[PDB]
Amino acid sequence: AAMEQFRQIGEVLGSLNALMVLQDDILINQRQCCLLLELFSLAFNTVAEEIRQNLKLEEKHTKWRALEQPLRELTRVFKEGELYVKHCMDNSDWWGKVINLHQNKDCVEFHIHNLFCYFSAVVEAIEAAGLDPSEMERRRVVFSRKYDREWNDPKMFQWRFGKQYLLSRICSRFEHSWREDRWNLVEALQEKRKSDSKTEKRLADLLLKKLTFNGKLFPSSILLGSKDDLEPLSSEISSLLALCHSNILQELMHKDLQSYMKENRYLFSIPVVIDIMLQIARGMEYLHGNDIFHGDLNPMNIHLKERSHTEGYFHAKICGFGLSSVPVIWYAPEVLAEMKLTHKADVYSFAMVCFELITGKVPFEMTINIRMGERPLFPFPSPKTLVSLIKRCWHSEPSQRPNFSSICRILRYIKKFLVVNPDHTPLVDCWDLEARFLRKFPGSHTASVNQIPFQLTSYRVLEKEK
Amino acid sequence: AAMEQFRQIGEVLGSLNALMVLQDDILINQRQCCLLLELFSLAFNTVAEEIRQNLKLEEKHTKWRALEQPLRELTRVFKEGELYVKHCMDNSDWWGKVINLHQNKDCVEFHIHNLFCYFSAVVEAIEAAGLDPSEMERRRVVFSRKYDREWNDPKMFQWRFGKQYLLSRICSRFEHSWREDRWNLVEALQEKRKSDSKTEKRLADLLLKKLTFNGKLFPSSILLGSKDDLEPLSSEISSLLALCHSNILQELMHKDLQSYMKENRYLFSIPVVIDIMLQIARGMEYLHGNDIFHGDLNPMNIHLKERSHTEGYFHAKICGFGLSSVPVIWYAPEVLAEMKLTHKADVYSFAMVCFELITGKVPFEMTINIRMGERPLFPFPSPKTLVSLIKRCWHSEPSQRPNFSSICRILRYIKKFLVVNPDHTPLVDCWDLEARFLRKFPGSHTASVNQIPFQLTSYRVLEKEK
Amino acid sequence: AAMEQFRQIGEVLGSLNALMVLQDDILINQRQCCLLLELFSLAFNTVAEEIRQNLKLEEKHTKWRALEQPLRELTRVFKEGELYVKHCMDNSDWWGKVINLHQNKDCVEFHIHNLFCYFSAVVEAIEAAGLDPSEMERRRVVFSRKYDREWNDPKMFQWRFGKQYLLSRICSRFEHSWREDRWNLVEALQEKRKSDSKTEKRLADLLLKKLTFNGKLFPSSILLGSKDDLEPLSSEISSLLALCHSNILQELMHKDLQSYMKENRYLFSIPVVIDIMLQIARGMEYLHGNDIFHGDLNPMNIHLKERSHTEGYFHAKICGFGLSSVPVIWYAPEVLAEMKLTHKADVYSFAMVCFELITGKVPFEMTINIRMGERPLFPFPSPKTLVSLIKRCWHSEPSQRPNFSSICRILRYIKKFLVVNPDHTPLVDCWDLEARFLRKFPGSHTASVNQIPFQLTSYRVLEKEK
Amino acid sequence: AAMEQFRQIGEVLGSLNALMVLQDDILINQRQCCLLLELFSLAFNTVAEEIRQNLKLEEKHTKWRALEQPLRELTRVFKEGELYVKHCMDNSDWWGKVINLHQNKDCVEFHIHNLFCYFSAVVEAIEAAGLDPSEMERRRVVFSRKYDREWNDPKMFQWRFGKQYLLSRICSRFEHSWREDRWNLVEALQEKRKSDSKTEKRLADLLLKKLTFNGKLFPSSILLGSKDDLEPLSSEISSLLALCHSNILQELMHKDLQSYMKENRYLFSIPVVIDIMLQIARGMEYLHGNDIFHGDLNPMNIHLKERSHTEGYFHAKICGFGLSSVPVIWYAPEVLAEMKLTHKADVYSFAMVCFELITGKVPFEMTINIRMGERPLFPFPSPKTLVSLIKRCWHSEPSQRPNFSSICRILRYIKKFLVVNPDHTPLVDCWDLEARFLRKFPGSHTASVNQIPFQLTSYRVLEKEK
Repeated sequence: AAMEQFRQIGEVLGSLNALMVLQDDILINQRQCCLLLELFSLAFNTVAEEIRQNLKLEEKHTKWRALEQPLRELTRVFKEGELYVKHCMDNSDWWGKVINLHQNKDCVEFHIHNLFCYFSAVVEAIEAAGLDPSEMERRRVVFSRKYDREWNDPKMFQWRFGKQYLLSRICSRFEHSWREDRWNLVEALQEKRKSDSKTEKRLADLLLKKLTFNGKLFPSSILLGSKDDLEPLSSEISSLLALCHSNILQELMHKDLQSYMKENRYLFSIPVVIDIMLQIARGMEYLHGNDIFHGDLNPMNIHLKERSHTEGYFHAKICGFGLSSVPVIWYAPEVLAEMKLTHKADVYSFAMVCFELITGKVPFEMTINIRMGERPLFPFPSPKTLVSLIKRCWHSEPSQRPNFSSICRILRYIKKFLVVNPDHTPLVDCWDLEARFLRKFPGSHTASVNQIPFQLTSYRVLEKEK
Repeated sequence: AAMEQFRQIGEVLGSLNALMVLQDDILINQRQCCLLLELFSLAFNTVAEEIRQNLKLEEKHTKWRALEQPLRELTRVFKEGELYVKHCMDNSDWWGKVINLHQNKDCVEFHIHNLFCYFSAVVEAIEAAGLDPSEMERRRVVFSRKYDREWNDPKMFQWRFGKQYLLSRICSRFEHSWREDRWNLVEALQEKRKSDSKTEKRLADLLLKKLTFNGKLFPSSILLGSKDDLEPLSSEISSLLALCHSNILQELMHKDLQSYMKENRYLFSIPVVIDIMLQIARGMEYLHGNDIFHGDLNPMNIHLKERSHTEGYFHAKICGFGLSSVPVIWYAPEVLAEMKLTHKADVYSFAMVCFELITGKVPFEMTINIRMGERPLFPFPSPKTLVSLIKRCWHSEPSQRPNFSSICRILRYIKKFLVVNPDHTPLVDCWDLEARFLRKFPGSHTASVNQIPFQLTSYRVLEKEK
Repeated sequence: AAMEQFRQIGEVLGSLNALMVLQDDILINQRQCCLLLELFSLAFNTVAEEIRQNLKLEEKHTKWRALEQPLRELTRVFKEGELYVKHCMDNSDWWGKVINLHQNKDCVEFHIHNLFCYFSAVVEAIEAAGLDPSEMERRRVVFSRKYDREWNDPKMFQWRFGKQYLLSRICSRFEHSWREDRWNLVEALQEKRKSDSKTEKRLADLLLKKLTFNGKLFPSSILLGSKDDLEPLSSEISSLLALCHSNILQELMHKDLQSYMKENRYLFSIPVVIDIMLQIARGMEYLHGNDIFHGDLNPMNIHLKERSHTEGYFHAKICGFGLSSVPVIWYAPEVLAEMKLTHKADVYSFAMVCFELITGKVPFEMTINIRMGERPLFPFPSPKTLVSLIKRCWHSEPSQRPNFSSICRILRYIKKFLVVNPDHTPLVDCWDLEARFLRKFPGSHTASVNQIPFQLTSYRVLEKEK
Repeated sequence: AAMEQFRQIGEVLGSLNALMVLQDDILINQRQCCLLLELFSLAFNTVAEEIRQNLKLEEKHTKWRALEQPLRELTRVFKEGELYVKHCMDNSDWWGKVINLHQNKDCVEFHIHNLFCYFSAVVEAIEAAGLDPSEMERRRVVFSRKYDREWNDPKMFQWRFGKQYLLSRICSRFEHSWREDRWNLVEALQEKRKSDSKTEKRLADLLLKKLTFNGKLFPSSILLGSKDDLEPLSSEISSLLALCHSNILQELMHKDLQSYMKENRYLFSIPVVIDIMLQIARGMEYLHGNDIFHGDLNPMNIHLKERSHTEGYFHAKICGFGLSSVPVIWYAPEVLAEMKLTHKADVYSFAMVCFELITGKVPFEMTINIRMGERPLFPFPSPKTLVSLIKRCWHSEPSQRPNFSSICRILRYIKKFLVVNPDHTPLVDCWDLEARFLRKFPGSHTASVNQIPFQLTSYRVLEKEK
């Protein structure tokens, strides 16, 4: 039930607030998770406010039916966030907790990332207008002018709708949180190491130095080894230690993708297939945030996991990109020419990975044909939206295949469209719309979460213009 | 789990707040239920604050175990309150909703009554002290002085602990709420009747007049009669219309007690038996709040119900007290002398009713013996606390049996003691303690909910003195 | 200084809040003045917010210069409100305080009335745009579309700008405040009269009955008479007791107008002249709110006063309208025909009164000429805006002269225009603009303060269309 | 007037809040001054709350007279704080503003230091009890038990009164503020230097490095010299750069003391004399916070200033302590033995300085006599409290003269006593009381502002025991 789903948001947010009110016991977050609490409270309050202002609270079972899917996805993301706060509140091996936790976590930004990617289902809250016969027209034209061509700009948007889509002037707050946690952590570490009163202190010093290169000093971590790096060269390749993102195994992957594939008979919905694609992308171009190139990408290198209380949703990272010291059908066509670590080239692998996910079948029932450009074809059952995006990347020229920034946002747009329509036409081929946003407005090596409300809207605006 | 129970409070309160944020659609409350939301938020916030201040958030599974039962009862009462808010938010027969709802409801005060009767399980939050060895003594003596003999006074208490036990200077707020609802209601009724545009309006006028005697004008209520008052005399007996309390069927009783008895083999725990007793008392002396005397009380006149999401708890009212126009073993011994509507006499019936509830067996396997004073005796299995209270009332002299005020509060004290100790000695015979509070401090025709924090504490103070 | 004026708002509001935090001692308001505190805090917070959002806090002395006059008038009204709260907080003759105070006060609504009439100098806060050269155009066109022809509607406005111009859904809150004060008052009166323990109680009963006709029972008010009603007939003429407004002497007028005139050599600025006119109008048509007609209006019947900390501003009421039991140059031309208590006729007197105020000279250096329609002419020094309004009313036909509703709002529009422009062309003759608002939208026996934001805006919108 | 003084607090706090609501324009504070706003709002709210709870708002002119002096001093400190926020909000030479401002400012902690030193005039708010005759005794004994001997402990106090004397668990908040300002500053500096687009950037790099030793690189600061360090040795003596306190000229002293003396005929009240003493002490032992010893102290080295809107109050620093590369009557008696940079020795100079301040006359109308121990004697007019403290320090043994920690707090106790009693016996010689606090509880190289509520109370407790 629609309104009932809202009460679920209330329940989850109350749970979060109850857990958080006993705050000062945390020694890692309480400056990250506090941001989560504030953002979630703001989101709930603003969706409640806009409901109260633009709906009428009598037709609880007749003319709210459109609200179901978006609010359900919202309870999912809220639940996901609360569970992260829980795992950060656990009392389990404080030292191992420090290690596993944020030196390089950013799970808070990942969660708010999903929150943003789905909050733009405020477009639902706008379906209340669709009592008074003349009024309906007023609301329609109001929203129409809210979607006018002259409204496409970071400044103009961020000023005319900042408070409707959660953007304050606390856009820069996220980074301050990412910082004060660090200093509380090092203060606690110094307190521990100098107020020690075996070998725990030694780690602290090694650990404290990292937050102050490549320490990697001692086997002091005796490393009691369960089931399952050769020379002191390429030391500078240890920067890896400064590539933090919740889509990159900085610690351990539960299982990989190719493993999860061969016994997969469909387990991936268009609504987890698209997601499984995005967590890669959202995480991919952060590599280019330091210009590092994965080079070889394969389902043997994408470590998925389980999303807890979700309908099969998984959080995936990417492993093996680092470590450049030591079948080819997963290589790029241009990297067939060895007879190739272009930023552009990696898309062929990304596309190739998605090729499996959609179909669930590995490419081919030949290498020379790949250079020519002939490519395997997906089945009739596969949907129109997914197929168009992969094929465009599929083209042989390396420049004509789109970068990750040019491919992440368009995926998340598909997400918003799906969440808006539980049933099943897609608007248009997605690629054409992106070019517009890419075409003029563009001119961005890395993108942060603040841009999501704008990017999501621009397509809504751009799409109307056609 | 203790802390887990708290998260349940968070969930319930979030549910309530989500339902309430869509407020203005209500046409009966939104000045009563708003009081509920404010009080519940204050209760949650203050228990959270005192937890954060007097506990330490690491021993989540070791030294909080004492918190379980009180917080569980708290989630019960919170749940009960949310469900009332729901029933008031329902969209079902707005006119019948107006009738059934508050002209004489007071369900808000009944709910806050239970909330007060159980919040004094803040004494649990004081068990955190029972890390630092010297500190434990400090907290013990602090609480000891919090329980000093020189602290027994409405003013001194209400000033030195008002904010710890929820009492503001919004003690008088409750009545203002009970009022503004009325005026919003009559304003909506006038709007409806004068903006009518069959016979709905006629009711309004009759209904509006009541809130402006005995209208009872017409059979305009055609009264489509399901399964199942003789002359125009004793018109003044219609005051009944001004006796409002959520423990008195002002509209219909689902089932009575004697009905629920004969097939009852125990269904009543000491923790619902005591409660079933109290809802009577809490509701009994409100009759004396207008000096009306029930006279004849029998399980054939106590209409119990179901408490929804509770462990068999029921909300009961009293029916047949009014209507004075038209076996004796349920009569008082002094009203054996007919060969008798004393306020004192009714206790014999109340006691007699409780006599069944404890034992579950009707008195006797004789009337002359009752005048003499011989009385039936309860079995060995029955607990010590319940037996002492009934027997004292049982005594033949009508003056030596205690009034309802003198018997309600002592029952609720047993409630607090039980909630504090899930296992199973009782402190002392309860009657001795009441006499002390009754003995000097007393000097009270009616009592309101504000007095509950004080009354509950006084026994804790009085009991220590012994 | 512009920003400095804002700090003055801060100072005044802090003063108000400090006085109000010691609230419960008040026995008349604390439900009226509390509304004042809430409204003023909201006004300050929202002007601060919109400043922070649409200005840049560096050009504190260069590009804020336009903000001076509106914010200065704002500190005036805030100061006026605080002083009212003071007079209500005074400890002076609690009984006389009750009498003089709200049985029929409405000073709270009068204050918020001025607050609304001047807050629409938010148009100033919009002058910040007038750093980035392209941006200025964006803000200009944004505001332009904020002033589009398709935006003229109570619903559409009250929904699309309610929070920018203070209108909540607490528009109806004002009346609830006007009510709960009454009931706190009667509760205190009952407490006093029944807990009396000479003749003070007798008044209470007489006073309590009025709030429960024409009591006017006894000379119990011995009436110790200072310097300075004949028979028991026309009893029904005592309704006067139900005509409450802060522009009508319900208790005593310090001085009248004609008195203040002959020695007045200009004391009335266009900015107090217009105001002196409005307080009449705002107060005039409330008479028609019960259809009562003043009939004869003269500067010998307008009791002005002093506005405390203001630049000569005065609060005026109207006396002698009631009492219908027992030179003509102040009579209407049609009431020359006696050889006449039309609602329309009174305008001639109102206009005639304004005729003095502008010029400061009584009409004429003749009665037959007045019937013909010849009228005295104001001097060249008098401004264009004031002259156009009086002359239109001046016309002989009684129907073609505008009603008070049709003349109050247009005056207050002149107020907003003046406050917006300290220097000195007027936009257009004011009368033409009103006809538009009057022409279709109209279809209003009485108007309340909630309509002011809309009415003020409509002219801004209507004026652009021309 | 007492209550009127409160309204002044309201005015000042409103001024502060109005200035602060336009926050993000600040590029130095907005993490320091924000702490000021929060603390001041908390202080105002809590004094208002305790007034409302323990006073009665009718005797506004009779039984509040005791509140005058403490609340007046409070408006002073609030005003002082607002003016600091102003100077930090000024738009004057952003670069010079950065230099002069907090690299080593701590003015926020200095202001809150005065706020704490005077808030313990909450003891006034306790004078309301001194209507009901029996009640007065209740309040007296309540406060008595609030001052029981068993209550002397950091934990017990900080837990049983933390919220009454402003101490949260935001005691550690102060340091976080002192930090985030730094990082916002370096972020803005990096933004400026890398987005430069003459020689301003060079400074930034030098400046940025300091916040990352002794740079002191270039005369790039051309140093346009007004009216009015020899070799590259003792480089390590540049630590001075890490000795930050608002009582130590880190930049320029307006005037010194000896200058201000010879024409001073009294200008120093016991209420600015004591203060002038304290700002030294509060600032003195921070030198021992890095063990540095001033060695030679003279009115030729104490640079006083003007306290703006205060009654002659001045903020003084200490200059010349650093720079150890290159009449004796101001030297310590033991440093007469040269025929001496003890931490103990400096007191003789401090005492000697105070000796002037009290009397206003330099010591003597002889050196050999000083070794013997004969000392100049102050006049009969000088008060008893000041004389006892200086004389004890005056004793010849260097160990028997008290350290700064042992002498700062006792001075501030005199402050509280004076503020509590505008008229004029002192309680006892102050020195005896300190020994008690010093005697057991002590066991503190440096003390921070958090300790002030406790230290101030302990004397109140200790003094009662006698």
